[PDB]
Amino acid sequence: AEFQVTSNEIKTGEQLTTSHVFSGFGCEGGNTSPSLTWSGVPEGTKSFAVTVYDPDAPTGSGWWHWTVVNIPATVTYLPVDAGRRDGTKLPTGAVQGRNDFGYAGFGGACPPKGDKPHHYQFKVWALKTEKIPVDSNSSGALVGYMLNANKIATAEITPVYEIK
Amino acid sequence: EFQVTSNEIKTGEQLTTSHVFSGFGCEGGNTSPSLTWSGVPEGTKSFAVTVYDPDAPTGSGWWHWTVVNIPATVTYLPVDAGRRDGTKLPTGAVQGRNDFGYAGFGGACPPKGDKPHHYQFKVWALKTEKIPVDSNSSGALVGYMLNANKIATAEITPVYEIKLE
Repeated sequence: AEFQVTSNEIKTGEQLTTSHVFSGFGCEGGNTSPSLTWSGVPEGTKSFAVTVYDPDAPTGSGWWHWTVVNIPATVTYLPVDAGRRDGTKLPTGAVQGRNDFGYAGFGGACPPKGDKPHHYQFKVWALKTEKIPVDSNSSGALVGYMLNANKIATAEITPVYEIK
Repeated sequence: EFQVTSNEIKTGEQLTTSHVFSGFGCEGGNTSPSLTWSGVPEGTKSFAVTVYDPDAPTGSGWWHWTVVNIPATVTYLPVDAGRRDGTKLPTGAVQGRNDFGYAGFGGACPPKGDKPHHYQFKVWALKTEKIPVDSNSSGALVGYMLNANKIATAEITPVYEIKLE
């Protein structure tokens, strides 16, 4: 309840803008991660992580759009485009895992044309461990296994997106 | 009508050590079981095999193996066809990346003391000859393409558990 997250670019239940849409697969978006600002950090938090996941992608496993772990416990915000794949806007110490598009960084929305809106779960994790062993080869599931094993609390924002 | 059998695995039966991962504290043989399918449906132009555990505690289950572009003339995968060096893969087939991070079969490795996990070994009859998959294709990406080209599927679901005591 106390552990919360907000953004200046996205909000729960509201259609994503073009800026956070993937560039590829017929989708021609900005492919930029929205900013995230958390609050209410749980006592004893040793690191944060952010994951973005679409449960509605018709794959059998959803779709992992972004994973970033090992954000220091002293940093309580991520700026716009912190998920860029060259890593120039990551907080010092943080590392990006591999998304389902096949690269380490943020990949925006790209739902099937004509589908009902997909839910993009942006989640900030408060973790009981300073560091987990992830690199640019870590699948979304491997990251999620480790985050679930060290979770204290999670905060989420769930924008939606559909292609008219 | 589309069906699959195996000499090494069976629905609801405990996996033997041959099919348990080698890594993450698991000390198995990490070998894929054989699979033989039949009842191939009219329209089939290739086959695919996937291995998925929905009970893995990750938020997206766990992709243990993906193999696609199995020529429409083959109805069998031999034991160890999923070795990552590709030495036992049928010609033409390609393996996608599993959640362990490699292109090849990775066996079971559930948390100690957990409820038994159900490993879905599934064969797919597809309406297309080739789908663009490579060693970097994630399990979701492969899954996206198989569901879009599916004619029929058959599956076997063995289980595996590691007691703490």
